[PDB]
Amino acid sequence: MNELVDTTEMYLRTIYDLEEEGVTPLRARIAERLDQSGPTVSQTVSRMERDGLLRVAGDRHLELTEKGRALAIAVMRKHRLAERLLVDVIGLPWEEVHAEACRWEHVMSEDVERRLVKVLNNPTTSPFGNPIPGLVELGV
Ligand SMILES: [Zn+2]
Ligand SMILES: [Zn+2]
Repeated sequence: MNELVDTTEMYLRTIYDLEEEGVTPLRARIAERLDQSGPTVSQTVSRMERDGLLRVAGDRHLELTEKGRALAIAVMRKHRLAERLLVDVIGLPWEEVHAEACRWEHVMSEDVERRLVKVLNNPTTSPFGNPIPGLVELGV
């Protein structure tokens, strides 16, 4: 746990970020970013390779497989959906929201999200400008 309440989803997510930052998904990054040691991140990656979420191409840079980009895009939609909820509705301070949504993202349901895509006034960008991926594939 530890706010990284779901490693599998965190790894996948962090790559969505590295790609969104316009940077290279180097294991050095995911290890530092998540406070995991290299020997374990590769342990996790190989594991996630054996699960069909990622693929280690020539670049050696971990790549999101259709399943990985799938379980990555949704967690980012949940993440961002909660960010709106916390700011717009709950009113948590704008700077505390991220670390909050960073957790709730692993526990929010598609059923809840839809209610949010509805109840919430603007499900286009999360508070920090970021786009809300998956909307179409959510069912809204
Ligand atoms: Zn955030
Ligand atoms: Zn998280």
